[PDB]
Amino acid sequence: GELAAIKQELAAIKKELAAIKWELAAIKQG
Amino acid sequence: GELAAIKQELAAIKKELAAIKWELAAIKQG
Amino acid sequence: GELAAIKQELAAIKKELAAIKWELAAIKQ
Amino acid sequence: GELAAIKQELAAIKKELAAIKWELAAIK
Repeated sequence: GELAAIKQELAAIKKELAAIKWELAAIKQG
Repeated sequence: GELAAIKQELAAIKKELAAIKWELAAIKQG
Repeated sequence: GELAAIKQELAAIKKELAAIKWELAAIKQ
Repeated sequence: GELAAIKQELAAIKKELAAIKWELAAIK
């Protein structure tokens, strides 16, 4: 319920973190 | 105490991250 | 558990976000 | 054991943020 929504936010946070890592890798590269 | 509070905190953290991500994408373009 | 422990992690996360905010301002600076 | 699991997920997110913060500071 609320627990399932928490898991959805946790997963969405991980997606943003990965996005950030990929932006940083591009920045370092160029 | 409540799972809804944690959920809300996580949603706010996810938005923060999204903003960081966008800011970094902008840096990547310079 | 626990609730108290979850609160501390959240607080720690928020502070790292603030440090990141700091670094981003400096890069723009 | 959901609370403990959430706590652990948060700790890992915390550590990733610190690593991102260190990388950021290294930019240029």
